[PDB]
Amino acid sequence: SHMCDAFVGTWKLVSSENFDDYMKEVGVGFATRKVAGMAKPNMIISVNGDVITIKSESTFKNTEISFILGQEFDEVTADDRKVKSTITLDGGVLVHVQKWDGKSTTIKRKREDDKLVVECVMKGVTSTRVYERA
Ligand SMILES: Cc1noc(-c2ccc(Cl)cc2NC(=O)C2=C(C(=O)O)CCC2)n1
Repeated sequence: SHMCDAFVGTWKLVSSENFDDYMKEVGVGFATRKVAGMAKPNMIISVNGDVITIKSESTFKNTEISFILGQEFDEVTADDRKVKSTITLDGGVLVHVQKWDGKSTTIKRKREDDKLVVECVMKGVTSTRVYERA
């Protein structure tokens, strides 16, 4: 019933690359980076009508956002930034832009084979986090 269907489900982190550097660029402090980098979240994605919900559950923090595509919302990130976020679908990729303090970071989620690939960019730095079905 919608192309956003290939994201729905329960996903578990299986690989991370460059995440510490991404977090440094975002401005996350040492202790949060270390504990955050250890986390192995599950990502739970659901759809109800026009509302998409993404939950991240881990030993560090449980976070949840709900949103409508293209409609800005205020978000508290896991590292406690208060950001203005918009999430859109662009050619089959979920594109999440977070703005705060004159900065911006973009998080892209895409289906590739049986994985959900998360690419996180802050200025020159890209982190790639790969999830598989739980
Ligand atoms: C920045 C930043 N500072 O702390 C954190 C973070 C902290 C804890 C936990 Cl448990 C996960 C985190 N972040 C993630 O997992 C992220 C992605 C993911 O969903 O893979 C996409 C980008 C961030 N992110």
